[PDB]
Amino acid sequence: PTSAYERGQRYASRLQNEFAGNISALADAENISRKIITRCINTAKLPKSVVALFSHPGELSARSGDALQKAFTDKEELLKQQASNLHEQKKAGVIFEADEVITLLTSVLKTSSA
Amino acid sequence: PTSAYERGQRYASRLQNEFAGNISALADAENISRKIITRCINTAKLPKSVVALFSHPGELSARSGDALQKAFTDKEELLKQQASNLHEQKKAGVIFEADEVITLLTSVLKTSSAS
DNA sequence: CTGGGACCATGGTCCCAG
DNA sequence: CTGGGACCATGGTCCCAG
Repeated sequence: PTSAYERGQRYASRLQNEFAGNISALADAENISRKIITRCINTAKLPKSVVALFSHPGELSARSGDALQKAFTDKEELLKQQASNLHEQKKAGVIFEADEVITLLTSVLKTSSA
Repeated sequence: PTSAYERGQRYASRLQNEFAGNISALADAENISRKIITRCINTAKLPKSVVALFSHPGELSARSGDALQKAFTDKEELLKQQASNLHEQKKAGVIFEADEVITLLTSVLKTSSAS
């Protein structure tokens, strides 16, 4: 298939041009729940580097991207920085995968694992 | 004695104006190794949010402050985050001393979180 | 000039063993 | 109780290589 990120970028544009920022419209157009369009679009709002943490962009779920996007709203810098962190780690041969990535990214905001 | 952090702010200024940014010049002036000036100054670069995690700024060594600074270079936000996270642990009465603080702060950069 | 690596003695702390 | 050995991070200093 095509990753959420991809789907997201596409939706986002049709949203902006073809439908003047009206979700419902785009949703009807694509014939799919509004939520989906939301999840994908928010996923595409994620910094390139974060997507880069995954072997294939398709490994970032519409659902996790969305969750991620929201969790880091007004914290893009933080996200970016913590991302390069994880990049440097796998640059050092460390190997995490999908589910582990999104969890690592998030740990930062949590007093818990932090 | 005065804290590395403090010393750092002093060295820092003297550097910018009084010596056109020549560590060597400053060093000779203060009659001390260059490295010391370096270390303290980098310590002073740390977010006041971090110095706060310590009972007294003197608890933060020139040495560790320096290491901390180099470690979080280009990652000041991340640092600040971890800082606040820690601020809460103690907000909740939790307590750790000097050494632990620096380890916890730095921990975010290591993989031991799961390995 | 500058940062980094190698070193150094110190204050200080643990803990083992008489 | 007491001394001593094993450690420790620190402030510092040298000196090499960009």
